[PDB]
Amino acid sequence: EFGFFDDANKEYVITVPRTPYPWINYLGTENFFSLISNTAGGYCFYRDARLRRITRYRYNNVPIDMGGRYFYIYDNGDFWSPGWSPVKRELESYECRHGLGYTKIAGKRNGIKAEVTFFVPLNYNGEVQKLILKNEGQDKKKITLFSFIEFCLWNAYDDMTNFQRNFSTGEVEIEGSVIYHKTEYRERRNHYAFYSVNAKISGFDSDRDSFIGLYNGFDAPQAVVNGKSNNSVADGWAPIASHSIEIELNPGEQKEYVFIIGYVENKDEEKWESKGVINKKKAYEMIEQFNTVEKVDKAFEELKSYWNALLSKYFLESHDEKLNRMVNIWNQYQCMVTFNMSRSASYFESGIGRGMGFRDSNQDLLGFVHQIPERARERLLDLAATQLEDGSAYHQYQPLTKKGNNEIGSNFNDDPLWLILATAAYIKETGDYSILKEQVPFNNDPSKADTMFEHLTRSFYHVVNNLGPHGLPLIGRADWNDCLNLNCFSTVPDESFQTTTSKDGKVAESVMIAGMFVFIGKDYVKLCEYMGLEEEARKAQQHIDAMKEAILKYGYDGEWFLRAYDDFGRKVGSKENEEGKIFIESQGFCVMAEIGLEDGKALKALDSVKKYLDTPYGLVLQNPAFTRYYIEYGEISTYPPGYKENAGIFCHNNAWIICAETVVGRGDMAFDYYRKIAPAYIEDVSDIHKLEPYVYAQMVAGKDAKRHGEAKNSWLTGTAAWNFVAISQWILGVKPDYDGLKIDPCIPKAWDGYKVTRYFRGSTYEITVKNPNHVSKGVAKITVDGNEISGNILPVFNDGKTHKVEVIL
Amino acid sequence: EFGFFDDANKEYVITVPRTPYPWINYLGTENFFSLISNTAGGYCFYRDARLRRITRYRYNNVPIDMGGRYFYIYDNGDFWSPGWSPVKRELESYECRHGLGYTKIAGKRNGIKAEVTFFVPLNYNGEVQKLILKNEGQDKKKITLFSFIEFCLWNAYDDMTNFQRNFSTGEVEIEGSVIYHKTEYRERRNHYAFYSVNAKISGFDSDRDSFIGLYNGFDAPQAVVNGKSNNSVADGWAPIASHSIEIELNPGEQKEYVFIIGYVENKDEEKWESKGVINKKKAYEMIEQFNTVEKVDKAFEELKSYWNALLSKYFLESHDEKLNRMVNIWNQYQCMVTFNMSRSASYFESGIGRGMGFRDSNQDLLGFVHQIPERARERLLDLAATQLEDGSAYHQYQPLTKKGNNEIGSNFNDDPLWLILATAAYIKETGDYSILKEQVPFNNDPSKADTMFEHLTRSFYHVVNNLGPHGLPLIGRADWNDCLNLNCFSTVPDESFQTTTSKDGKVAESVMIAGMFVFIGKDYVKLCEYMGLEEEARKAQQHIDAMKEAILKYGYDGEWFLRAYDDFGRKVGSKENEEGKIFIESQGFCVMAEIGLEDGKALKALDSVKKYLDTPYGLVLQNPAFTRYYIEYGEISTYPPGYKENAGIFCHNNAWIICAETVVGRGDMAFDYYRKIAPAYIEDVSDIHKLEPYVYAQMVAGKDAKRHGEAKNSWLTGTAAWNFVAISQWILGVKPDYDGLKIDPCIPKAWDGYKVTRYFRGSTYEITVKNPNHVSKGVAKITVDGNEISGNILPVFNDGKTHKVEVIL
Ligand SMILES: OC[C@H]1O[C@@H](O[C@H]2[C@H](O)[C@@H](O)[C@H](O)O[C@@H]2CO)[C@H](O)[C@@H](O)[C@@H]1O
Ligand SMILES: OC[C@H]1O[C@@H](O[C@H]2[C@H](O)[C@@H](O)[C@H](O)O[C@@H]2CO)[C@H](O)[C@@H](O)[C@@H]1O
Repeated sequence: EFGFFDDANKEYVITVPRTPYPWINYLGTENFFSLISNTAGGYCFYRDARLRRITRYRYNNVPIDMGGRYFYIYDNGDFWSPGWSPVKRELESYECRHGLGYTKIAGKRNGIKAEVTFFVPLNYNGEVQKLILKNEGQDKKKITLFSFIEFCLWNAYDDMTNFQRNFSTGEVEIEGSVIYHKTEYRERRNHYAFYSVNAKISGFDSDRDSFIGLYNGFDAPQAVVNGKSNNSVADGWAPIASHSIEIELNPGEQKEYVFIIGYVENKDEEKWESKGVINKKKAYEMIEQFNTVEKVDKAFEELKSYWNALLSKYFLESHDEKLNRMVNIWNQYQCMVTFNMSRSASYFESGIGRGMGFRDSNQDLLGFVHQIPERARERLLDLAATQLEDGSAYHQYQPLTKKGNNEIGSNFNDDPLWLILATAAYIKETGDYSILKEQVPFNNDPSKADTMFEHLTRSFYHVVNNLGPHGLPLIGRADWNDCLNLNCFSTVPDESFQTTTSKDGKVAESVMIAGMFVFIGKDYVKLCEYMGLEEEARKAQQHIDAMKEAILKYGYDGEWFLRAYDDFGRKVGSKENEEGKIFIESQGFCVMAEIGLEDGKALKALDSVKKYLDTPYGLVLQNPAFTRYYIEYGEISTYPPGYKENAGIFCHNNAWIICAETVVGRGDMAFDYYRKIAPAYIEDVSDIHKLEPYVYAQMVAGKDAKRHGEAKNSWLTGTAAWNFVAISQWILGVKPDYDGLKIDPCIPKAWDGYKVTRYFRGSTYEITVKNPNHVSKGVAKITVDGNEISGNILPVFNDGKTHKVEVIL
Repeated sequence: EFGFFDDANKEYVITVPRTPYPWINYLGTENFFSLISNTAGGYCFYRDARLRRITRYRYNNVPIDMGGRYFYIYDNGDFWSPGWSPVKRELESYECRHGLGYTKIAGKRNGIKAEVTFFVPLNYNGEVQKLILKNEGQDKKKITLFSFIEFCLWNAYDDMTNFQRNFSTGEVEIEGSVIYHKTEYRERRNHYAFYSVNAKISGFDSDRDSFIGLYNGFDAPQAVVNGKSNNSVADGWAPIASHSIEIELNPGEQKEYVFIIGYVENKDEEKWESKGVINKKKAYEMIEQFNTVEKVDKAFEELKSYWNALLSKYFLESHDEKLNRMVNIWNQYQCMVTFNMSRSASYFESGIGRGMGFRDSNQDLLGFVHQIPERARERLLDLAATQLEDGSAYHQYQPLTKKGNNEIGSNFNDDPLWLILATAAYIKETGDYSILKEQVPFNNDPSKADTMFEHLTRSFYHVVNNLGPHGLPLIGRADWNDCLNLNCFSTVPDESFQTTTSKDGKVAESVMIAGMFVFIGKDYVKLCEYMGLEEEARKAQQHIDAMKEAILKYGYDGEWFLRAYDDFGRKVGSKENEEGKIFIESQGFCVMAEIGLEDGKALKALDSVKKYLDTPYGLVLQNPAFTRYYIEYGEISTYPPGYKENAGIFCHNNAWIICAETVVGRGDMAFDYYRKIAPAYIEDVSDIHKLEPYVYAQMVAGKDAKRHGEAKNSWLTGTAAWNFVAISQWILGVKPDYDGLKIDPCIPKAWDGYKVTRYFRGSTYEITVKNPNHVSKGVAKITVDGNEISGNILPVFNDGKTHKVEVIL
């Protein structure tokens, strides 16, 4: 391990700066966003990492994670950094606390302690850094403090490619203790950035080559080495911001400073104070907002209250402290962060993309719908507005413009069903059926607008109408697995596997889409019945039954469910195949659809999953891994064995196996699968996992990889939402439902019980589950407010009170 | 100064490594290309810096220029680099010789000297590095040598943006002393790279985090610090190549090693030696090709002979050694390099672009036509094949695919005339009129193909058919000045100034295009007369005369020539304007067209140019500089004053001013303009110039900038070609022409004379010019082989002999 969980403060405490990888945190809630590592590396942006990046950051750098908010303490020739980077001189003590929306970093050297709190306050377009300098020695000290950030030229791709122009465009202004970055403000941009401190400065620097030196690195800037600022004014090349303050500290005396990285937008008419001088009124207001430590503390407390209110809708009390900290703090926090950040910027996503997946946007809603219902409803309507008339969807949704990517296009045939699933989840959470009657346009065209229920109908009948030779849905470009491309057949290195199609797409089928169709058609039929359309519900049920028969006749291999048929009409995921005899997605979604429950097919498939796909670090996508390129399969075989979609552990689809295990009533298996990938349970092998031990990652190397157990692409994935749904609804049995809160746990037998406090439709339910006879599944009795009820659906109160619920299995 | 010229060896010798900016050189002639700095930084690629990059390089890095071919000498705990980078430990001696297609770097520390010669041999797909280690001390030594390169993932944009996939794709093999990089070779790619040394190694490394360490930089890799290789095999993340050799050196003993960075392409049926093992036959042949120092020396001598033959067609003997070294070595070398490299990769061009300008290829042809006439003919035909049917051209030409960029498009209305100018230059150089009768397609469509002369006709009549209200040519998106956008009117950031047009383009005219039309229509009329089309020649002359009258009536401001009219119909470049009262382009091209020679208008315009645009470092584009954004002008006013097109020194049009000065017979002024920007004449202010003192740069900061005199965007520009044409043809007076070689010098009066040896149409002319009366212009007598001739056109011999020519002014 490299740290520990602090549950009372809801923090992760990193105690050594050399983590196996830089472990990061996110700051900001609405528009200003910051990525900050445990050594204070990273960068910030305003609403768009691609088009409004404020500070410069280099991905895949040597050394890693160089560039950030760098403070230099200069003490009589010696100099060091509180985060131990970039200087990397040994510290008496180091600590990084990653909290909810904030990060604290403390470092000590030669009797001088520096503590910095970084956070983005609510309704504020800036990152606030509170710095405490304390003299813990026995002698009076004279030191110099240096701040440093490196600006980006607002357009990351242009900033890293277009030097022939942009080496001559960088412009700054320096006034008082504020350095303003105003590149291209003179022509078309109405926005600028600033770096300020709330104290009189001894000097400044705004030219990178003056502060650092051409042949020096971040670890030893020449101005810091010499102990004084050069007072350089930037002119092209690389604009930066640096203050220098000369401080005398008596023994036991401390001083406090507030540094602000701020973003300002001006109206085109109010752009100039005079000729060539930017208007600084908004920056003055922003800086005065946080010119004392007391105001910063008030904002910090308000952010704490905001996050506490966000996390308070689902509270678990069990005997397992790791489970408690996953359910109560970190899973919900990651779900909220994933809603705030989409898939834009991480230490693996470089921030140059244009949007996120349509299916990913729908799937995250299942995770965060219980925390932000109104924003979830707005997001659902926005996603539905981009749908095409035929019921298909744009593969990439852009939340910034609320539009679909026309360049990427459509023909990912699983995408429409996710909209129905997310809408059903929203309705079951809130009970708000009115969303079905909203007027939603098609293709963002107000002229052709219909009800939201009509959008769901088109989504259902897009699958109904695009059936293949066996009656299973046509896969198209791909399904949930974006690397299963059965219509590509690509031989040329530079073409995309997802948008290049050399086949008509009339043969290749997906049984994973078939399982999704059967699973989500129940919700569609229920919504048909709510709308008063009995014939429509009957016809939809007929189609669902036909799909179920098709899955039984052509989608089962004998001991597990098949994966697909290719353009040749050959089975994918069959025991007759040499490699890839069994995939994981079809098993999970077919068992979740209750197919094979009575004849033992589902149990056989789950036993096969355990036999062939199980590892100590999770379940691999398919077995055996592909050891060569398969032109008929697409991108999946292009990876080396055990990585990404070629038999890696995709923790996103492990949650479906967890749910399916709850379906057959095996709670021990479900919780054992849950524990293998939950961050709090692998904190003890953090060195093997190598990524953050407090958030889910997308991918863990499988048993065929030499790095078996190592993670990639952390912090930004649909794993958090689906795993929270699996643990909180399927295992713990607190399930939203159309008529109310359903209680149906499936837990390990040895558990004596637990309790969950759930806020649901305007009321609080304190549900205590007991297991006197140690079973896994089956409710014997439910009592509400002292009175026995019938069934497993709790009454809806909507009275703002607390109701005691007592459950005996 | 940071070095000196070595004329006998044709090298520039850099003597201090802390040079004001990394000074680079190019290696390779046909397909394999290398950029190498004076500290051995840079990278290689195969024909395409964008899609076939072999080694990784980080632009705009901190510290600058980190990453390259890094050799580490480990001596009993100490370690250092012969290029002084990346280790940056002080050396007893350092030297870098930049030659023609090769670079030598020598470094000495603690009695150990390391000398490395880098070059790409002819007809070889690899970079060869010959390393000599010498013990110059008095004691026997035991050392370890480490090599290091960092691989790229073949697609630089993908390599720097797509970590979510490509952190799991990196693959290598290690066999003997060769490390093979084969990422995606198991897949659609049929090419791989290798790093070899011709000796048994003590160890290797192929994983970056094992050789270097996650938190270490290039300056102190952990394997080098420990003095031992880790023998790591890469698996995803960052593949690298490193050998380690343990060497014992007696006093006075030296060892020799050959390192090769090689590129191999295999046939799809011969990709594998066995399952999972790449076929290494071509790599074995390539490595055996240079496994001894003698073979490397033979290849080095062959490269030297090739480069000597390339520069031998124009040889100057004057009293000025700086002029001699510019004309004989460095200008011609830069012209050939610019033909080989287009505008793809420099230390300012990041290698991500798709091609070069159509006008830029045409203009470079003028520079290199005397060195490679056959390749110039092929390039001319390739450029003409992309022309549209109406005579317009695609703005960006892509020499790799020999096609125009359809996304960028057309409507740059000066582009077609450059094709006529380049074709006329080729015909004047070679006398080969047959190129006019070649069948050339339109829009790369063989069905619609016509003669090359028909292409020139369409180019000529595009201007005739796109005249404006005053009879001057419509400017369209832009003319030669790509930042003068009079139809854009953009208020929104992140949209191209060159391809966004909010006006119909029926008002704005360009005086510069009018001057080009008059200047190049003479050549078009001559070519019309060659084909026997008398009526066509008469009609073309009528159009030229009409353009001349239009320029005289509407293009002259009273003291100088106007620049343009905008979409409002207002004068651009007029004394009535508050800023930008005079531009430089119109003066040069109108005087070159001989428009105001008799009435004193041309002399008046040149005097105005001297009065308003002249600086000690060159001539600025326009005066006064724009101090605010002008929406009606486009990108030109978006720069800060004195940079790029906003009153920077564009050395490209200084050559046109030099030619115009020769036209009015003022040789002192022309040579004074030539000297201000010629690299050999500013080597003494190298610290101010800051870029390479042996090649031209695109841009020097103007008198309105605080960095007045500083250069940007070196090594890749049309400045070299036009300046060589200005010095060698207009000042020295050796001008190719129809019917032969014309002698018409315009030189400073104080010169006594000079001599030029010129290879022209199969014969050599040794031309001695004498100035007994000390005039600037005017030929009194010409004698060939002892017999006085009439006129100033030399006879064509085509006999492979040398002919003595005496010219008396
Ligand atoms: O396959 C599951 C997951 O794939 C995501 O697409 C990735 C893919 O994982 C990767 O192999 C490929 O190289 O890049 C794409 C991104 O374009 C997809 O974004 C998810 O929606 C999907 O669940
Ligand atoms: O203007 C002369 C020169 O311009 C080149 O275009 C550059 C331009 O200099 C720069 O200001 C702008 O930002 O980028 C473009 C490149 O797209 C052009 O390439 C040359 O042909 C032209 O001679």
